[PDB]
Amino acid sequence: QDPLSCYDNFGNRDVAACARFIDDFCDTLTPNIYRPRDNGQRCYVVNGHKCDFTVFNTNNGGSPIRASTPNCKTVLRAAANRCPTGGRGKINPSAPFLFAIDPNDGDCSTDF
Amino acid sequence: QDPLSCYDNFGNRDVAACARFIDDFCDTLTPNIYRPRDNGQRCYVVNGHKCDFTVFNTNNGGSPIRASTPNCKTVLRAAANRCPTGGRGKINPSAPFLFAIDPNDGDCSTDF
Repeated sequence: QDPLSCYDNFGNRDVAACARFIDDFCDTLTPNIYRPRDNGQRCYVVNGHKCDFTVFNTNNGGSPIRASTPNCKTVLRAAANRCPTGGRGKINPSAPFLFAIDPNDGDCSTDF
Repeated sequence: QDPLSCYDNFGNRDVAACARFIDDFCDTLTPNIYRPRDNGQRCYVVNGHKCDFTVFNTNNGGSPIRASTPNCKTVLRAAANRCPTGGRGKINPSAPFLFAIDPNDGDCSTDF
């Protein structure tokens, strides 16, 4: 977990309710192959709000690649333990994938 | 493909550039088990815009379930063929999953 950055302190929702979904998100979305600058996401409903998870290939070019399941868990657990309103990061500075865990208002039915 | 509804969103791009991702999206995200009211999404870069795909469990309750891979493809191909700016639908009005294909401006790095 380096870099590891927290979202700001203005959010209304706590990340602790989202930690329960880290394993499911990492297990299901990391085996996919992602093109450079593409992402995969999942949305989970909890406590009248939602938890938005992202895996993002930060590479600008090169081959489409799959992500690391254990690295996803290490990063997102660190974010959940260190960032009360959620956060994002990579396993190490050179790693291609960024992972994010984001508690948000709303639900998983909107914007499509 | 009923309902099958085209988007009206101002400035949407042409869905034709996004059709290439239908099989990848459906193959990768439909086998996951989704709780009622949860979703999975992918964002794909193309032609300086992006393509936002969604699979959404419309059920309010009941056991968490995976989605149909062929139905995902049938619905999204119908959207790509009938809706120049993309759209959304289900295989039939009672089916649990809604699938969407949304060609629109931006990139896959926003909001996380």
